Amino acid sequence: ERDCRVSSFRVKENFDKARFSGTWYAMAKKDPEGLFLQDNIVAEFSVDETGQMSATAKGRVRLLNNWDVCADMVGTFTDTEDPAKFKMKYWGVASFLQKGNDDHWIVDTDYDTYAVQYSCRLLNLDGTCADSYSFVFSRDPNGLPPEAQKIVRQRQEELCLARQYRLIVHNGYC
Ligand SMILES: CCCCCCCCCCCCCCCC(=O)O
Ligand SMILES: [Cl-]
Ligand SMILES: [Cl-]
Repeated sequence: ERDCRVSSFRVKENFDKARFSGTWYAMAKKDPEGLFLQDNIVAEFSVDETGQMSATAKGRVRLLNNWDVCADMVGTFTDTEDPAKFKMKYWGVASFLQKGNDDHWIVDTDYDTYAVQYSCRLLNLDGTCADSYSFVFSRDPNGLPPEAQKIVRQRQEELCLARQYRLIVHNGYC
């Protein structure tokens, strides 16, 4: 019944980059293929006088054969016609860390409590996403209040991802 075409997904109306700046703690993640960020994921968003949004991120990533490593990542956001949809160029402060360019959608936020992010890296031929990821962010590292949690669950369902998240632990690894 529900529409899982990426083109149907609502995003944050009149998204305000300035209000979004600051520290966001990842509480949950839906992983893409070949997942990168594992846990202890903390993002820091900024916007400059030109209105350009950028971010940094720390988090544990586990390179294969079980090598752990606290990644330090950088992202810069190119605006689109939709104020809540961006193109995010990202790289690590170390050369060997994953780089690339992903869609970055702010699906919903209230700026001071929760945020829901979404990226479709590759569409299916029917307009659904073949390879997606999504972060749920909290301003408080101890988690969302119940009212925000319930709003987020609804947004998760609207993205057709509600069954596919895992919790992100924070234990001072970094
Ligand atoms: C989407 C991260 C929130 C914004 C922080 C941008 C800092 C660069 C982010 C690198 C994350 C790109 C990899 C996400 C997919 C994954 O972790 O498996
Ligand atoms: Cl609930
Ligand atoms: Cl579920």
